[PDB]
Amino acid sequence: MYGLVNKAIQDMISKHHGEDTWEAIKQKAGLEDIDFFVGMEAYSDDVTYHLVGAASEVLGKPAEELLIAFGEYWVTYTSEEGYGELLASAGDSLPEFMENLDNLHARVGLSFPQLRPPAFECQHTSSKSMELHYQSTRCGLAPMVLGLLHGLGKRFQTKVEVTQTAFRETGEDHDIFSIKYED
Ligand code: HEM
Ligand code: NA
Repeated sequence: MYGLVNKAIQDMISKHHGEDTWEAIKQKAGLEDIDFFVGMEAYSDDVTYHLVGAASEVLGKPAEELLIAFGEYWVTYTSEEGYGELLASAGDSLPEFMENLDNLHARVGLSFPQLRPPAFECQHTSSKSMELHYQSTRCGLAPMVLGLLHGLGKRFQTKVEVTQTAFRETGEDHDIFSIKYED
């Protein structure tokens, strides 16, 4: 993934746990040779997976729990590190934002030519609920989607309840989430 993602991981870990913990995690991930991440440069996805696994080991937390935390963090991180207007352009409610997500990633994709973005499709079931179909070239990031939705909830001052109904890992075509939202 692009360096931006790995910077945000470092920033979250450093902020919550301090630089020493960050360095420990970086070392264990086998990434000691990397002085700093370059935001607009493409990295092997392995770099990201190794960081997550190392953080799980070091922090004594399941990787999936860390991914949820990271997903929430990304919503704030992007808004503060150069993508605030882009986020604002994607709308001012949860359902519109999720409708705009592929188009938001297409706009990101202009600047990041090699982007492999997720694909999100909404099926609105009522004015307070929807099914979200998440499709990806990558394994294991459904929990991040969970954190992202909660971050979007805080963003739009909207209560959200998210339940995964289909799992790409457990022999299903793709991840599907049931979302209830009020506001
Ligand atoms: C302006 C805000 C955002 C920017 C700049 C951004 C950019 C990116 C970038 C660079 C990646 C890595 C993909 C790659 O390197 O190939 C990524 C991945 C991802 N993004 Fe976004 N993103 C933004 C907002 C969001 C939001 C609000 C969501 C909420 C669902 C989201 C969902 C995801 C997911 C689930 C991935 C994992 C990659 C995958 O599933 O294959 N992003 N994004
Ligand atoms: Na989709």
